[PDB]
Amino acid sequence: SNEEPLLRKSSRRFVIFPIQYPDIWKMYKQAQASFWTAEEVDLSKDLPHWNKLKADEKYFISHILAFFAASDENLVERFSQEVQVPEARCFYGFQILIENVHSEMYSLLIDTYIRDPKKREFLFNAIETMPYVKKKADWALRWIADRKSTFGERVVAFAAVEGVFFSGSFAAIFWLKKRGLMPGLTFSNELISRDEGLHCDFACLMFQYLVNKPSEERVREIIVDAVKIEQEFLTEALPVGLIGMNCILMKQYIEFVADRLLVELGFSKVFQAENPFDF
Amino acid sequence: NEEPLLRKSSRRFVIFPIQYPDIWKMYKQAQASFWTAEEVDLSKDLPHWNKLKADEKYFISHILAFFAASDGIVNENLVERFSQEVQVPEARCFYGFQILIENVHSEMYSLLIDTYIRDPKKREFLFNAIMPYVKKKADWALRWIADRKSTFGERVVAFAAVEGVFFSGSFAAIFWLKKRGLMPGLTFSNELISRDEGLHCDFACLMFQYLVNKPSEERVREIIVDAVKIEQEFLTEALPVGLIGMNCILMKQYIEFVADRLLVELGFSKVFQAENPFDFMENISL
Ligand SMILES: [Fe+3]
Ligand SMILES: [Fe+3]
Ligand SMILES: [Fe+3]
Repeated sequence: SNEEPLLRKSSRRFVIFPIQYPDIWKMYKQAQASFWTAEEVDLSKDLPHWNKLKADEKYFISHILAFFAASDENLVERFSQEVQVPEARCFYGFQILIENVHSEMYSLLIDTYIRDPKKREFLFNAIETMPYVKKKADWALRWIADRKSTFGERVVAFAAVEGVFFSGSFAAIFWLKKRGLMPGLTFSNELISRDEGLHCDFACLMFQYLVNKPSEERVREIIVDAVKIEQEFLTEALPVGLIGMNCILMKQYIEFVADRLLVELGFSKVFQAENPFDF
Repeated sequence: NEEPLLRKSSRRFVIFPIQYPDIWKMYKQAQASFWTAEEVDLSKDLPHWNKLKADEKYFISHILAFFAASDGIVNENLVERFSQEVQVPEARCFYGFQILIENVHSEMYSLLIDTYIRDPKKREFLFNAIMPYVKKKADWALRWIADRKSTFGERVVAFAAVEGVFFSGSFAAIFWLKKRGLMPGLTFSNELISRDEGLHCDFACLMFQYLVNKPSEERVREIIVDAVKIEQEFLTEALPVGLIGMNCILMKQYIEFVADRLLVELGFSKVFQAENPFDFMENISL
């Protein structure tokens, strides 16, 4: 415990400055710089684009949005608490605010593309009833809540949640951007994916200051495991084919993105998946 | 736990249309007052600081040391309790923005110490007072907050007390420096910070409203006055505001005037009946 700089009770500087971890602080300031609120996203032109979508297209989009809306207390409680380094706590405090902005944003999008209130709950009944939500909740137990959960495991899990889970949905929404549809959804999507990446990178940097890093095998387990989940969700459950994407290519993007994390965490690739997408 | 503020019945998937336009308004209001430390120019202060007297510098530096050591702990109370315990989405959003703001506050108090306190006369000797104020505070905050015996209702009040009152004295002390026209940076950031704490006090009072089981006005009163008592001991004994040319009797009054204003806000009766002694306390940005 005390053997860890990030957890060491002696890292809670007197107040703060002057900064001791310039790298961690730079990320905080970055976050601070990319601050934004839902209101900033213009949803004015969207409805005409929405109505130009085919029935199967509207089913896929309205569903992923709801899944986004479903996902959202790892950041709030554990890491903004266990880590003692002030620079890091400033970053987590900001990640909390932003996560809430993501939620307002998704609610806002659903609320305008789906006017009928009864349709909204017909939509969420299906959602909180599906596999991706449970298979993910269960995954969080085996790696975040369990007692044998070392701090290094949770840092890895954390980086997977931000970088591995939902990576496919961002890609799918990006895919629609190439077809030039729904400006407001696409704009908020890059804003949110940028934030997620920034969060994925932070978790990495946190991993990097670790004395007690878990085994590469243990890592590979959390990473690919979650890859499995993300993969079946977009291949089998909410087939990306529904919007004209290639079910197999998606399976490969997710794998590329996962290798990228592993290599970002210092380890070596395990899928050897090239990036299927050009965007 | 028949509390609508703590029941999971707190929304599911889609937060609109808003159920509590009440809290939501404050969240938007909070978002609208977003600011960062780098927006406060401290480049005219140092020369100002130098022209100050031994006691004024002693008073100012210590007040900042106390702000410093506190604002950053006032987050382990939000993060680990109010941001989680509460289920109403609207409130969760507000507490999230408060957490951020509180951090900007610590940055500012550090930037200020770091700019006025030349060398490590600060980390060494300045900060060995962490003084009965800091102590009686912990006790106060750990008997009405950190303890299990304490309900959620009491905590909200102990919350509004740490925000509305616990440092109301120092904000006042700095507005005094403004009256005197000293330390532009320090005084402007105090305007900004005090406006935030103000919003944060109001919020707790709004939460209290939604509570269904409010402790007894005899309990809501035991917390606030045990606060006033600590605050007053601090600014009239430990660091007499006389150091910057202020009237102690009057500062003891102002503190009381505020504590009352907090009581009325939580829908109760005054216990001092104290008038506001400082005419300069009618300002801009508040
Ligand atoms: Fe995130
Ligand atoms: Fe503060
Ligand atoms: Fe505050």
